[PDB]
Amino acid sequence: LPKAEAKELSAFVQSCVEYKTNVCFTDVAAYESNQKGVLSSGLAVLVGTHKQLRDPAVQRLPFYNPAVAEAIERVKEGGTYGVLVEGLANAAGSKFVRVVVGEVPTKASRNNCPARPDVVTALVTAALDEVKEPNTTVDVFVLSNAVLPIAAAVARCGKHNFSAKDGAAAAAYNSGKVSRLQVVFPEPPAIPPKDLEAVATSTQLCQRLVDAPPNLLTTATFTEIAQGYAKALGFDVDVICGDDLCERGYGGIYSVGKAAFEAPRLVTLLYTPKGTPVKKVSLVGKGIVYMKLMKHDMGGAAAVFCGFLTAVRLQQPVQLSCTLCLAENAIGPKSYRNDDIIVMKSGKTVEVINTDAEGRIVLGDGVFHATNELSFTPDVVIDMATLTGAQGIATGRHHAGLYVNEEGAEAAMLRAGRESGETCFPVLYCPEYHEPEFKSNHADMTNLMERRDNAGVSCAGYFITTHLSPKFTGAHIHVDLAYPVFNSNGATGFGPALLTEYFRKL
Amino acid sequence: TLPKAEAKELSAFVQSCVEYKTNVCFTDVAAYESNQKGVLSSGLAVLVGTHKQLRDPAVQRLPFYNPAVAEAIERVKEGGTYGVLVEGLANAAGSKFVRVVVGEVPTKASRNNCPARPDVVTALVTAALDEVKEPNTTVDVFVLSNAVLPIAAAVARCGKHNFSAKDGAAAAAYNSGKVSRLQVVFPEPPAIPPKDLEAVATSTQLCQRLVDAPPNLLTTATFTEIAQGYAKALGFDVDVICGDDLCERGYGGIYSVGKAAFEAPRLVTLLYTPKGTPVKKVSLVGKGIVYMKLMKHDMGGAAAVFCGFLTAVRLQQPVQLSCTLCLAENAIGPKSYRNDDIIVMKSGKTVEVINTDAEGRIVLGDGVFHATNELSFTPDVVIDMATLTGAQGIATGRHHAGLYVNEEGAEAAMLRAGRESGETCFPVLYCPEYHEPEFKSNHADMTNLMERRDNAGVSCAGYFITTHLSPKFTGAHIHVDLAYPVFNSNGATGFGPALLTEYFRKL
Amino acid sequence: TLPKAEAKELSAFVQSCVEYKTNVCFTDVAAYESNQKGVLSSGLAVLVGTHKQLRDPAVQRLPFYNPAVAEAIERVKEGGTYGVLVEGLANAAGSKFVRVVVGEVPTKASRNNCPARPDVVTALVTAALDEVKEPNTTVDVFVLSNAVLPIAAAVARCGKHNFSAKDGAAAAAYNSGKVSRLQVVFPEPPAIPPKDLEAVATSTQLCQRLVDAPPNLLTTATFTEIAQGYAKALGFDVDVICGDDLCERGYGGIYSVGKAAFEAPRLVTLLYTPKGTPVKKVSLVGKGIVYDMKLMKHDMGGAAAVFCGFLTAVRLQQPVQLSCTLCLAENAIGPKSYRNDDIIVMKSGKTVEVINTDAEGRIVLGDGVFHATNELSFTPDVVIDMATLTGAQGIATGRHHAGLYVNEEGAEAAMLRAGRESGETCFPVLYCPEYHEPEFKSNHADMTNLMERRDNAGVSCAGYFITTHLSPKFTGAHIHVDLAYPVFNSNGATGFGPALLTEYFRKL
Amino acid sequence: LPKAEAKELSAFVQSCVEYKTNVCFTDVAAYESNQKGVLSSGLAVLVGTHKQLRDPAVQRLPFYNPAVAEAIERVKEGGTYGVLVEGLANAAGSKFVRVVVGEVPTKASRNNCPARPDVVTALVTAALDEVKEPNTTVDVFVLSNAVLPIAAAVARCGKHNFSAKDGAAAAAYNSGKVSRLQVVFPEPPAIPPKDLEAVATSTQLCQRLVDAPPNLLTTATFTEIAQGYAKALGFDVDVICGDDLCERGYGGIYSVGKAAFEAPRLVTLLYTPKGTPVKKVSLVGKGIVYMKLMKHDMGGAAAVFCGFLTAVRLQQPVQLSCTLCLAENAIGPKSYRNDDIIVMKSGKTVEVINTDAEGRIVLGDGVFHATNELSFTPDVVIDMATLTGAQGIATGRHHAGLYVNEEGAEAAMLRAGRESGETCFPVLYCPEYHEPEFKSNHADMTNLMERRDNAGVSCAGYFITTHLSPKFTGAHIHVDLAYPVFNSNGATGFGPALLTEYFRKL
Repeated sequence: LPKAEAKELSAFVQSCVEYKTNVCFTDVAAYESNQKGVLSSGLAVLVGTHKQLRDPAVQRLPFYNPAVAEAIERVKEGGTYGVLVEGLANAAGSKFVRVVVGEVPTKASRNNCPARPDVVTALVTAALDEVKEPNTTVDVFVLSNAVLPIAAAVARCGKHNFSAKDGAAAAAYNSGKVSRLQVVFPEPPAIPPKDLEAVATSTQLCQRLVDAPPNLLTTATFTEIAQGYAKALGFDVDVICGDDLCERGYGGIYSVGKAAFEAPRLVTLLYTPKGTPVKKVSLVGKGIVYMKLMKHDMGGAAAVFCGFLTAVRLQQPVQLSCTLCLAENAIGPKSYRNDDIIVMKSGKTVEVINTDAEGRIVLGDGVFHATNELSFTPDVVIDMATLTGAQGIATGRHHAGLYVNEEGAEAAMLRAGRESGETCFPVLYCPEYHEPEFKSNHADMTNLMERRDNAGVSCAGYFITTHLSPKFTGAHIHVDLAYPVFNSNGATGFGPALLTEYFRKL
Repeated sequence: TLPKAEAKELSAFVQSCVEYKTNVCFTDVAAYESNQKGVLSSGLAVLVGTHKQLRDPAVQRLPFYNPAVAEAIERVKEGGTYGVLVEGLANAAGSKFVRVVVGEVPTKASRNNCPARPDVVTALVTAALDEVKEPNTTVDVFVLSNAVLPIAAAVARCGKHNFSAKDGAAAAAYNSGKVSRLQVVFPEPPAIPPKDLEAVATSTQLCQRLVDAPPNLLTTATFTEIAQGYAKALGFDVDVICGDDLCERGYGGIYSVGKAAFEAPRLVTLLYTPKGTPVKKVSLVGKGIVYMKLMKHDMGGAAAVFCGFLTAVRLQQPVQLSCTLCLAENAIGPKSYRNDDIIVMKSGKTVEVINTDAEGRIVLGDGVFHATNELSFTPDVVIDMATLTGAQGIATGRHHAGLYVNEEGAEAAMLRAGRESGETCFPVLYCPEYHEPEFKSNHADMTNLMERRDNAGVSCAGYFITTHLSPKFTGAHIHVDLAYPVFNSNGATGFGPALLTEYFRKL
Repeated sequence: TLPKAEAKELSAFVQSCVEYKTNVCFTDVAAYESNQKGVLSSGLAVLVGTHKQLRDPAVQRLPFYNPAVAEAIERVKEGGTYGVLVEGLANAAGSKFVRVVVGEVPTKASRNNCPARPDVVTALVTAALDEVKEPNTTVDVFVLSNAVLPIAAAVARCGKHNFSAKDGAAAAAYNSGKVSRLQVVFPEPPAIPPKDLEAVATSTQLCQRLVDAPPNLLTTATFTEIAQGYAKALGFDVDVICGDDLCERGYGGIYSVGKAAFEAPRLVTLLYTPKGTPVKKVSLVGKGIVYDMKLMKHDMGGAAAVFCGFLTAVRLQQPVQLSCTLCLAENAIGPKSYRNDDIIVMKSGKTVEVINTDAEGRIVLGDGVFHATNELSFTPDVVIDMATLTGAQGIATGRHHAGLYVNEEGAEAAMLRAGRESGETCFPVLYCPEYHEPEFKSNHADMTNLMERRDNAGVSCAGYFITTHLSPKFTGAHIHVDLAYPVFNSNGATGFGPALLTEYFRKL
Repeated sequence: LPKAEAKELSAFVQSCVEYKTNVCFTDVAAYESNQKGVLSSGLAVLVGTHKQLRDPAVQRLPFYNPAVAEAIERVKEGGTYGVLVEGLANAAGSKFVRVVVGEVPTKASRNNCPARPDVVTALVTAALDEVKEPNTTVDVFVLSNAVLPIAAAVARCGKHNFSAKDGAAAAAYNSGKVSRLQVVFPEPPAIPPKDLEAVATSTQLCQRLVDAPPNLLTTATFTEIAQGYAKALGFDVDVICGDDLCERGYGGIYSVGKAAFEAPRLVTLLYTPKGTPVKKVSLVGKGIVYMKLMKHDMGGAAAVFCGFLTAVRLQQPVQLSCTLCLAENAIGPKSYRNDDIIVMKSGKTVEVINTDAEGRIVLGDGVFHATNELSFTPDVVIDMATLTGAQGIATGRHHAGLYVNEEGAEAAMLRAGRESGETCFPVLYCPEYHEPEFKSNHADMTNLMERRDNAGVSCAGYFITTHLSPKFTGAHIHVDLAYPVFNSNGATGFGPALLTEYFRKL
């Protein structure tokens, strides 16, 4: 409401709408041709496996010398090792060039991405810590040709584009500490550079949205951001807002977000490709403003949003909806209480046993909307949410939990996680055992399982499935990504690339 | 050591376990018409099947059928029971009336469940038996499913338990006098012979008995004596590494955990070699600790492997087997293992004891090293079973044991066995590269407890155990966390043995 | 629009505070013999001193002395009281008996304590006053110590509190009718004049009133009105930055904390410039939060302390140039409220990641100290911030000693000296910024508002947080006073703080 | 009791009794003279302040070259920066020498050591993480002349001498991962090298004792260790053991340790210097075997023990006793309970309100013993213990809390902390306010304060003072070092060097 808050929020919106990646992509031969051996700056990174680093091709790289060779002997698996090279030609004027070597492990379980982009990210992040002038371009030579996972890994790495440090609040929270990164693959990448940029951009935008505090990213600013992208890329945007949610029967999302300063919203984005589509897919994302899980609770909405943008920018031949379930879970006079009975959009009634379990209610309305109210009926519904603490206990910090009603779709999403690096793992799909945990005396169901130690991740997924439209007969993929959205440095931008890869193999 | 009255009681308990015979027998409709000539075994009869099965024309031809039973079939609810009286129906007891209880089994079954839904079968029969006046009757249980293994275990599990301390049963070696003899009547002669199904049911019930038993009756000593009793009776080998020998021979894990207790810790290994050439060499390792209300059923894993072993011997399955019971009493005392102890495990690796609550995995570490390094053979497959983590319930729930497995193939096979047997399982994340860092220790090779509890808890405990496998072992390792599936609100379920029996069948 | 009845009540409460006059006066034995000619003020008299002081020949010469009083002196316990009746002793109330209560003060006093032990003095007089008959009486309190400032504050603190809502006092603007007038009688004419000691005692008791008062009476609005009332009455300046102006003018800390409340947050700055050339330029900053374990009851302690210390300075015309900035905000649960994970742009320009909304006090103070050190007509030589800030304070320095986090040995020593002299004792906590700073690492903001590890000098770290928001224009001594526990005891507020400041100002 | 446990314990005892430091000390000129410019190995460390690193003297060091200069520019404050130097002469046969530069801050509060040995330790630790082979000697060039604090700082740093990793349990838990470190000061050190070695040795032994788990360091093995040092250095040792404690009236330590497998012990060591002593000092140390504080609970006993050893080895002119209060706090049939009333050795009775507060009881007997039962009466009593969680809340992780009955002794111990780097800070000394917290209905006192938020560190100190002998009229210094004894790598060996420096300035 105050003039100063509004100026700040508009500026934040614009920063998101206009966000451009700091990463570019090329290959060794094209690099020799365009830069003619002259390093982009006083810092260069070389990243690969023990074996890859020893390949004869490496000796032919423009920064190679006997010190770099020694760096390769001395570096530890999963570690870095830096050397100075005197009088190596570079576009900055630097008497020395720093070359940081990083060794990626080859060890990778059957549930992991063989290229180990998790370590790639860590290695580059460590290398960039030795940067003191930030307005430079750092050449990152990677010896893997797994272009999609490497792109997302590098996009994720280092200092984040969202920052409030050292006066950055006056610059719309755009960090001035980020380095431009030029990724140099060995071979011309199987996915074109402009496309990889789009992927990286989405990873970073997703990261931005999740890193952003709730006083900047609100249900209102998120909506404005979506609208900005809709006008810029020419897709459709529908907004069902505040008291319209109540009037139109969306009792779940309405009751959850009803007491807040900013009104709850169901924001649906529509993309129809030029051709005949390979699949019709609906994305549903949870975005709550309220355990330091709460910091990253936009993860799901941000993920589906950014996955959607990538699909539009790459013109993927998938017909897509993206429904953002946006609500501010506020303590107030008009707020939903324990013991409220809600009439969901699906027509089913929900006894609110516990107000802490709001996410699934909001998602219930979301998935019903996606499966019942759009101009098409999807073949696949993917819901993504930072939903349960149980997720971490079950599948851990690197693997999102999958609750899926069909072996085939589950396998495909697992495959995509392994290819993209945004790994997943299944949780028990057994509705006959989940259902009884929601018995209610007076409503069709409760919102919270009676016993917390009876497949917690699965049960939350089950709840959501009860609100799918009868008109939907396809594959439903529930993605609990409570933990994979973040690490000790903040948001990871997990989700979008998983989706992009999933879409590619339809 | 012990008072004369305690020792008499413990011997009698040992004998009750060693001599335990199942209350269940198995036949089929045609054999039943032949042997009983339409006369019911008693004043109660149970009919159990799916909505469709119950409506099959064969059902009308059953000896207890009448228009009231037909009405029962119309009125019964899915997953429920409905009982009717039939006047003057011939029966070997009594009995002016016969009670016929109809139970409807659902057909709904997810891809991770057993299609026959033996979970409901158990519940239905349990409910029906609640209307029994007199015990020491035989109740005919007519089942319409031909899934004989899962039904056998399901009926074995059901109803009143053979272990009891109620109404003076303590003076009868804790053998319940409230159990009914049950005669299961399949539609067709069973694909697995009756004597074999009895063996399976017996193991389910013995396992149940061992887990139901309180820790003042089932001790590291009485469990060992029970194993020895079975060894003498069925002719298999038994090795016992006991107390201070554990320390001298380098088993620092199990030694330090159980060292302060009244009864000494023990590593009890059983050996079975079949007559022929074996299809596989398998080693079973089971955790058996005496210490929220998970602790009541903390013998679940040791009991499971023990009873699975017994079934293999009784059925003469063509598998070469070891069964190592890791038995220790986790006691508070003067000589006890503390927080911050560093233990030298049998594997040679050192373990920093961050938390004494996480003892189960240490004990198992010694167990799996023993099995993979110290026996007359090297196993192709190691299966460890334990009631290990609360996380298991959160992850896979109350009906599915969590599987941490190092090989897709073995995992798929054990899942298949769970689905066939009814003792269902589900996988947890196998990703050692991410589990390992959770056990970083300043001074030892590893800690015994993960730094962060919310990073795949079931998996990490499994990982810990794998670090103690012998380098000689290059096969499939299956870790089974069955903390919750071993029990329900009625006590022990006897989960585990039948899973193993079915897994062994399809090797 | 509050209801008509609430507004009447609140105006009356404001007036009670603005017009508050102490119940204590001060004289000496010789001036007493001269004015009262041996006639006791009333049917109760108190005699308070050390084991040795009580036995001094001067004592026998006091007008209430008799052999029963002597026997009281023998029988009384250290730290205890012992009362005797004296029949027919002359007194102005026309009472058949006079009650004489003797109290023995210990001489034991550690190097970190006030040697006069005013803590016990307070307790002794409190006990004595429990035997009071009539409520309109003056009770002569004969003290055998000449430590006038600490004794003045000790007596001001003692007994029944001027704030009361018992027995219909709500209809009398919460002015207790159970308080006795107290006449303190020193052995020698006091080194500080009586009219000055009255001003001290008044500030102690006003501070006590402000802290005792519940949050439905003392609000950000009524506290501001009270300050304004004192400004019109004593002729000092008052600046008020209020509500949405706080946001517009960049005070993001105090604005975000108090933003969802019924009553708007306020930064209230008072200005006093003495007639002469000042010995020091000092800025006081005080935290005053209303929440919307039982530390919360007394959470105005810091704002009240600095406010009352300021008033004493104006009334005594101390030669110090003073600002007093009250950081007033209601921490309310609501639709428009600041959340966990918010990033705030402080007035200092530094950004703060709100890890925990419970740690609001330091944020509000951050804006306060920046305002004081950057936005005023002068730049202070010394900044003193006072707050009921951490539970850690009690664990570290205890119930009687406020924790000092100070950037300069000299200023610390002086404030300690003032505590020991005034009786409002302090003790230092670790000053080590190089070790405090890493506890506030934030991924996205300049700092968090809460230390990563609670067991790494908790009182110090909160102090450190506050220092990060000092203006670069400031190069002087900063004294952070964590008084979470010394502001109260089992009877309510203690009025701790003002007298400490007054004594600190005296020795500049 | 088993043969294998006893073999292991004897070997552990021996490892402690015979422990020799891995650190040696010299200076630049003596180094040029002995090594003639040839580095000790393939790794060299240079550590100093921003200003010190830029001094002209630095360019004259044998490893200097333009890459090292560039390292000096690029390094961050509190950080390290490593470069390879090709073909620099070194005694190992190494084609390259790694030179790691570390920048020490000059920022230091009035309560800190100006040389910032805390950062020195961290810098050297980081540098040694790049060591290829162990059993090399690493030259550590320091630009500070604060020899005592640098000595302890380097002693503390890197991989610890106690280890159970990778088969070290079969080598009496002597790590094989440690490097020999040669510290090279600019000027010949004001304290001789052999003396600095004794200091470093004590720091590391103390570290060893505290790192050691309770199944290795027991009341019995610690006693055997003390006895081993007594035979070797020729000082006296008195042991009051088990049921003798009860018979001789030590009811505190007896009742605490009475139920354990190993008997409680009061172990007193006696050292009398050749001359007339400058002071008579009694050390008392708490050593309990029993939430992540419990790991390092020998800290106090280990500290006084090792401080004592340094005094004997340096022949400091101080008459010393060192009383180790050793007890195993066990759950058992014969154990001390809540609500027990104990008759302390001092004659005062203690109501055991809470068994968790055992440390102070044990110390009460210790200080009475020291002040009443020895051949001399001390002028100063110093008790050291890992006593309260409150300590961390009050004075933090780097500063031990001092509860002292005399301004002069307090100031001197603070001065020693600042000089030695083993920093301290005072807690409130106010007995008139501590005493009432211990009111007991039936005993002279309770063992635990009624209110936990009334100067917790101070109150525990007060309790201990009540058991001082009336014969004693000197300075009492209580040192609560619950937190400074450890960091994320284990024990710090905090305490001994503080004492040594304190003794130097008497």
